Amino acid sequence: VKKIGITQLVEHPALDATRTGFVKALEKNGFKDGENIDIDFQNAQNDMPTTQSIASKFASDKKDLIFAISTPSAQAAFNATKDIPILITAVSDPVAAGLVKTLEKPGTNVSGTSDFVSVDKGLELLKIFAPKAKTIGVMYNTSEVNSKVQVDALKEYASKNGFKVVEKGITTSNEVNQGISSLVGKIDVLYVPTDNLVASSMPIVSKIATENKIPVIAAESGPVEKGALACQGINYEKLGYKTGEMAVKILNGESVSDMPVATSDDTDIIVNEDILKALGMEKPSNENISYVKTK
Ligand SMILES: N[C@@H](Cc1ccc(O)cc1)C(=O)O
Repeated sequence: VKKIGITQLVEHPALDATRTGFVKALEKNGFKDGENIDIDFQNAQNDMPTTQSIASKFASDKKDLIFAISTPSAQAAFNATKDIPILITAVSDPVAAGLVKTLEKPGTNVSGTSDFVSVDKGLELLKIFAPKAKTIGVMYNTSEVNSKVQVDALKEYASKNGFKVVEKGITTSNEVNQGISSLVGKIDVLYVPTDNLVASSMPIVSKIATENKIPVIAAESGPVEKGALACQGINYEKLGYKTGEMAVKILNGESVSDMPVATSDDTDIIVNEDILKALGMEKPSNENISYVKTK
């Protein structure tokens, strides 16, 4: 029986979706929990020390494979073991996180999928929902390398395309209230990168932003379900399913160190119709938009 450890940072929609897809891929390929695999699922509940203790225990348990969901969980798994294969998902920038040498040839015990998406995809939506906006706010966790890379990308785009960026770096969930509140009066739109801290506090961000008539564009649909206005993002269940197919390969003997990291080029526009209505906006004509209601 192959023993798989799954280390997930926290329940937020994107991370949950990757776990769902990964398990379905393994099952479709004949690997079934309680039969020829054992899945030990561990949630850190957003606690950074717990990402490290989960990973430590998976290494001392001698798991056959570790599936790590998010940058923090992956970094912890990599710190814990350089021998057990680690498959990642929902990692924005595996190279910047120190997990792989290159995407095409990791050269380490880590491979999997990246949730990289260009800032351009979300900022395209300004033409639709805030066509006169000139100042973009971004709140993010200064401890997440995934977020730092995306903020740099945002600033590069803004410098190219005539926008101002106002940053609010935080490190704790207790800072969210004053952080979003402080951006009121100073921004035309909020961009939410794939930041685990902010994604976990989206209902708060949404409530204050929407009361202040600030559109919030997120990088992916989880925050939209939790009260952001819109996104043009990837499908995280599919990303997880791809990672499970790569697991099948590793369980069957393929070398993780030569397995290329996979990404998705397929995005979909999803809008929260409740938030749209609260902002006094009309549904645009665009046939490719799908609508969600608040989770
Ligand atoms: N990209 C994040 C995970 C994440 C995904 C979706 C989000 O909305 C937020 C965070 C990481 O590298 O850890």
